[PDB]
Order: sequence, then structure tokens, then C-alpha cells
Amino acid sequence: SQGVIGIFGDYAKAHDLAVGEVSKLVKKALSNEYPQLSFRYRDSIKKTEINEALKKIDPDLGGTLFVSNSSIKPDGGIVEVKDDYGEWRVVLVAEAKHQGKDIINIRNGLLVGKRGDQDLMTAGNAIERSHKNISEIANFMLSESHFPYVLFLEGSNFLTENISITRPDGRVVNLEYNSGILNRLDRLTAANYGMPINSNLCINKFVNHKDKSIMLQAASIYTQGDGREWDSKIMFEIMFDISTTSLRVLGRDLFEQLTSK
Amino acid sequence: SQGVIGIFGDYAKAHDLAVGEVSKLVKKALSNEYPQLSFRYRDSIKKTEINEALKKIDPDLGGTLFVSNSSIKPDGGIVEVKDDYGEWRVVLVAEAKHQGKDIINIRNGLLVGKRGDQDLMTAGNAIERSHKNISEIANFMLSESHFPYVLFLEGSNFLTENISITRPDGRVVNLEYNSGILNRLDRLTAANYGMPINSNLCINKFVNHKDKSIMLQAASIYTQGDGREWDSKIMFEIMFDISTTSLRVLGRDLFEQLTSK
DNA sequence: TCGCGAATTCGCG
DNA sequence: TCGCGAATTCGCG
Repeated sequence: SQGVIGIFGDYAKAHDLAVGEVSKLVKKALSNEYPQLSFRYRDSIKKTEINEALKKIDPDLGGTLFVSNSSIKPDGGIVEVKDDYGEWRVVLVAEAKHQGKDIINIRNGLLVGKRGDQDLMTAGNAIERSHKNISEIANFMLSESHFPYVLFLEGSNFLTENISITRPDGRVVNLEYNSGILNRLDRLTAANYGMPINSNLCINKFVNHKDKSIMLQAASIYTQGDGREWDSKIMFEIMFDISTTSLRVLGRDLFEQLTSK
Repeated sequence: SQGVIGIFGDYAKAHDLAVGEVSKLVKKALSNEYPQLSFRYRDSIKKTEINEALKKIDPDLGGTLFVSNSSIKPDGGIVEVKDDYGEWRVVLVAEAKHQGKDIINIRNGLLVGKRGDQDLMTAGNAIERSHKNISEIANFMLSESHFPYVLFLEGSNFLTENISITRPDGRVVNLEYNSGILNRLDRLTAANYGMPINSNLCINKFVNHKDKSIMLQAASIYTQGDGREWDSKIMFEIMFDISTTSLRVLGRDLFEQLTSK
């Protein structure tokens, strides 16, 4: 609703854009807001690129590479901006994951389990793989003071409120979100150090314990806690907000370009 | 071979001990070496415990918990030592993972694939889940200057040298370790920032970029790079070494107990 | 009982 | 071709 944001947002909703297309929409919106800056979208980053960023931090880092052409491909891609030095800086990395088919199985009156007599499927743990790409981007951005990694959760395994699903035969199945039978949210909280979910954690926090003053890279973790599908318009707003925050942290290195125009 | 280490090591080999039993063996060996100190083995840590450790770092951390009794269970468990303050400090967390059945499929002359005409199975990505528990322990140990997390890889997906497997009918299948068809080692290198694999990285490194001086928590990643099974004796030595290093970093807080005896 | 973990086959481009 | 990703069912105690 924030001017053009409202407009782009309606477009995303009208086309139920996938997270990757929403990232491309964020890039376009950024270019619109900041005509003097240069933005780009990339769907992947090579492991050699990460290693090079790591080496700049410390020569002993980023020394391993078993498969030469190895890489990562966040399903939401990556958006970057060119700084006054000509270097590309990450402003957004988005990822959307799914897990838990219970709401669909119930609506279909389809029992599950090895005996096909269960209303619910004990939730799996594949979502844990999400920590790998978060770690890869944190490493790639180790020199940065922001970490614009956003993860969108969807499914019966990421509930934040109790919901009710009615079977075809009319029987109603009540789901308690705090049930370990299905809730796998605690499998992702390590990624943002237990900070609040559904929040923009792009600005890195620094902490200490022994005159340490260490930097934390917290992913912003969002979930559609009612088991429904994500609204592309809200994903767009979340993502545009994160990206805007990236630009703020990167401000000192964008001044020259905002001037000369 | 280092005195009692040689002895315990032969015992582990003689019983082909699983990683978890090897951790218990490390605890016993530590107690033997340091009779004045108190050690313990635990097979799990509750998410409430992690949250509490996080809160001590900064009040805004460790605030989320959806399933009250949520926890983590490293298959190798955890070994801790009691410090002069009466607090338990982690000296070792071990985990062993497997992936890649090619060497077994070839030895059995069993073709694979949707058409059952392939020598090799394109490797999966489940191993990526390993990053979750590494992140959980890093968070639990955020106040520590050491991170004794050791991961042991085994399978055809973690090769570091080319090997040859002969079929029943005599046909020999040659595997190139640098092939992305099977090698998934690059899926774990983010966990130690690209530092050397098969090495003790227990002592946290500090780096900087902008007067930052940030702390890195690098997991020690070991692989049986020839596709063979792990030798429990060598796992024991690796683990005892990591644990010994933990005690060294924790030395200032163990002095009192080593004295009074 | 509830809740963590195993790690797989094959789609995709 | 090669190499990243989807996310699942059910064992286990």
C-alpha cells in the first residue's frame, strides 16, 4: 500500500507468483524506487564464489572444493545491488519450503500410516536441510553487517495456532499447534537464535560474553501458521522490507551513486 | 597407542563400537586420565536447555519454543565436564551419518534407476540435515571458546579418492571422487567455513573485517574417503583428541579441581 | 503417549 | 552430460 509497493503487491497476488518470481518483482520495485542504483537477480551462486568471499575474510577459510562446479540454488534466488566500488552486495535471498500434508489428507478423508488408520502423519525432518543454505549464505556474507535471508514455511508441520479440519463424512479433526506430533518449527529456530519468528532480522546483532563482541547472522523465518498457502502479496511486502533494510545497512557504500545522477 | 589410549582404542576396535558407545568410551578414558575431574555422558539436550544458554548471552535470544518438550539427540551423544563453578561444560558432541549405497549395489551387481539400468544412483541431499544439530550446539555453546562437534561421514557419497568396485560378473566400475554424480562433501563444508576436513577444529577462530573480531564455530568433519566403514579405534582417537582439546580451552576453569585432591 | 531421527529415489534443467 | 533440490514414510524407544 506504500505507493508503488501497493501496486506491485496486487500484481503478485493477481498472479499467485512463486517465491522466485516474487524476488524478481522485488528487484523491479527496487529499481523503480532507486533509479540511480543497479540491481540484479541471480538464481544461483557457485561454491567457488563462496570460497573466494571466505578467503577475503581469512586465508585459511574456503579452502575445500570437491566437485569443482558445485553450487547452491535457493528456490527464491538472490537479489543484489552494485555498490560505489563496483562490487555486488546481497540485499535478499529467499527460500520457501513445504512439509505436512495432513490438512489435505483430512479434507480428503484419507487415513494414513502403515495400517492406514491414522488421521495424522507423524511429521518428518527433511525441513532440517534448510540450515545448509542459510549457513552457505552466512559464510558468503561474513563480511556484511546484514543477513537478508528469508525462509517461508507452509504446511501442517508449521502451525502457530490450533485449527480444525472437517472430513468428507463430516468428522472434524482438531489440530493442536503445540503438538510434537506435527510441529517442526523448533527444527528451524536455531537459524535465528530463538529470536522472534515472522520478523525482519536482517540487521545483524552483536553480543559478548568475555570481551568477545561476536556477530550473529539470524535468518528471518516466516510461517503461514494456520496451515493455509502463502499470499504472494504479503511475501512481496516481507521481501521488499528485508531488501530495503539491506540497502539501509549498505548505505555508506551507496552514497556516491545516489549523488551522481 | 598413547598409553591407555592405545588400550581403550583396541577395545573399541574389538567391539566395532557405534559412535555413541565410543563417546561413552571417551568419557571413561577421560575419567581415567583426569581422576580429579568429573565427566558425564548424555544422549540428549532439551530445547529449553539451549534456550536458557542463549538467554544468558542476550535476553532477546532463545525466546521461541513451540513444542515444550522439544529436543535434539546427536547419535553420538554428548560428553561434559564439571567446572570449578559446578557448571557442566561440553567437551564433545559426536555424530555419524551415512549416504550412498553404490559400493554395495555394484558388489551385488544390482542395477538402479527408474529403468534399473544404472550402475550409480544420483546422490541425494538428506545429509544437509546435519547442519541443524551443528547450529543447535553452536548456539548452546555460544559463550564457549571451543566447539567440539565432530561429524563422521561414511558412504559412496563422501569419497576423497577414486576407487574401483568389481561386479559379480567381473565388470569393474570406476568411481571418480570429484564427480558431482555422487560427491556430497561440498554439502557439508559450510559447517567448518571451508577449513580442512579430517582435522580437529575445536579451537574457535576469531576473524575481522571492520573492527569486528567475530568468532567462528567450525565443526570437525571427518570422512572415510575410500567408501569403507569407519574403524572404531580411529574414531575413538579422533574423539579423545577433540575432547582433550576442549579441556585445554576450559583449563582456566578446571584449575581448582585439579589442585584440591 | 510423543517427538527425533534415517537417508532415500528420482524430478528437473 | 551433471549436480541441486523435493520432502516423504515410518523406525524407534
